[PDB]
Amino acid sequence: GSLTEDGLSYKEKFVVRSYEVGSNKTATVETIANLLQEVGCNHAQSVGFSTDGFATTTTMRKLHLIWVTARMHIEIYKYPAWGDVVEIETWCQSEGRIGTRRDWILKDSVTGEVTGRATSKWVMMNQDTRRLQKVSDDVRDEYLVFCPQEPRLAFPEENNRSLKKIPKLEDPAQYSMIGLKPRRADLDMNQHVNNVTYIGWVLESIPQEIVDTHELQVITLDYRRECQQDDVVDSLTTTTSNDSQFLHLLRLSGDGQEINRGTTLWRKK
Amino acid sequence: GSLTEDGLSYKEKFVVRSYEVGSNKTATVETIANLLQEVGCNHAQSVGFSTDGFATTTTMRKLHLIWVTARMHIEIYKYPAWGDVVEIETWCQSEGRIGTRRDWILKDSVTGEVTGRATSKWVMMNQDTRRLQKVSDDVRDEYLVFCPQEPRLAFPEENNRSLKKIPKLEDPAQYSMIGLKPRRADLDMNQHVNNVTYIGWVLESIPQEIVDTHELQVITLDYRRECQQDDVVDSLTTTTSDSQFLHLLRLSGDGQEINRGTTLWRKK
Ligand SMILES: NNC(=O)c1ccc(O)cc1
Ligand SMILES: NNC(=O)c1ccc(O)cc1
Repeated sequence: GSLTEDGLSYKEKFVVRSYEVGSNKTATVETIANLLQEVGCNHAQSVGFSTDGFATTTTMRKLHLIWVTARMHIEIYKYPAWGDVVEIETWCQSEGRIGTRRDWILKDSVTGEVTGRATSKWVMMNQDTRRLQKVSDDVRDEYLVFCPQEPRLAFPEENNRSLKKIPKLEDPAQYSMIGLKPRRADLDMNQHVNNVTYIGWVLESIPQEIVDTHELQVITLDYRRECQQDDVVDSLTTTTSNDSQFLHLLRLSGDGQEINRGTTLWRKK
Repeated sequence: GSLTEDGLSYKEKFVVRSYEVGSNKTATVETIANLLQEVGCNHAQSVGFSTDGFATTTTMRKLHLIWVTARMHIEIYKYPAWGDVVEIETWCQSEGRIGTRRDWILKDSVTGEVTGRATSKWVMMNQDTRRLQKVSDDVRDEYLVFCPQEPRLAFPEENNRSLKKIPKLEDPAQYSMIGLKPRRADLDMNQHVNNVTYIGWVLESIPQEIVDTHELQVITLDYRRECQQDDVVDSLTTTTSDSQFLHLLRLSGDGQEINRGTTLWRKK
């Protein structure tokens, strides 16, 4: 992997592995989401960030502040086949005092064709109290030197699906998968549930018949609260619609506290 | 990745990823087991095998015969850190009419030092009936051309750990993790539970205090029956001692055994 010529974006190639693919011998959306996370990490390391925290500046480490994902939005036109090389380009942008955005473009390394794109919204939070906060001028100044100054968006369109508000699924859900719990492989290097695990859990309540006859085109996921290593989750799904659309909700099995909400768009194969 | 000069083994380098590491920022044993599986696949592809079955020769495809893992044995001296390059060499050997063996050697690409080793036993099974009855004659001649003729073993020592019989854990277990179920990410390209998932499930019943203060050195796992996509598994563990443990995975309902194993851990 490497920073581009101007040092404002980062590119990395990956060979799709045998265990990374589903029934059609192409990479799963969870494999894609792990690769986006990996290229994000390699970009932060290349521009000087420490191994103590992801994209945490010197002032953030001094204040015990971290970046946390608020939303992930991925659109795939073609999933790379087993053995294929996919090239991913990533970059960051400041969004005033709201937080930061990380965008990605996925390409077929042989044809140069764009096969997918993704965007994510990150908010600042105190690591100890879990209280969200706006980005201070000192922090904004320390990371602006690594971001393009003019806007560069993966999703430019005037009213695009990446910024649409997601409603809360009402009981009863059409489909559900109950009692989902993380194992040690679902945790990251800090013993927190990996953000990609939540995508897998959302998709668990999609019926097998949709999975077998449709291709997942778009997934938008809002992150509200964390699943702890000892928590149990229920995944709920209701059809909202050639194309199939679904509304999703992940909540704690006991009290029913929301942890995530999302939408998926699928097209017939 | 590439076949070596003689074409009797295969080597491949991997850069350890951020999501592949645990709390000490080194690769998990499940990441290692996935890499062993990946280098095994790339080796089979490089010597001419097709994409519809792992190491299935022409006669095997005609008879609906597949290779299935009977046992996996892994020993790690040092887990590679996040960002490090690990080089893995793999090769296969025929074991008469019993089945086949696949061995691996893991090395630090910078120092050339051996950091781990693994060995696995594979048996033939009819894919439709699930009957183990495995033969040799035509099949053994079709794959012998890709194996070293003289024995080459990752675990040479006579009466070593990789070939030791594992007893069945007796109730009550000291520790347990109940109601484990696979999700779609646990399945392979054929909608079967990935062999590495079983390693994760075995390790789930090891207490967090052992995981936090010890390093996993050795794991030996016997595969007896598969967990289906709609099955539920209970993971049981009892200390038999360095710390040593005896393991059992069984279906949550009837208690049918799916796996048995042992782990050896050293204090950090
Ligand atoms: N592209 N589809 C996928 O990767 C997918 C992943 C997990 C599911 O439970 C369903 C679908
Ligand atoms: N080296 N340790 C490991 O990779 C490990 C993996 C999963 C566990 O539940 C416990 C330990």
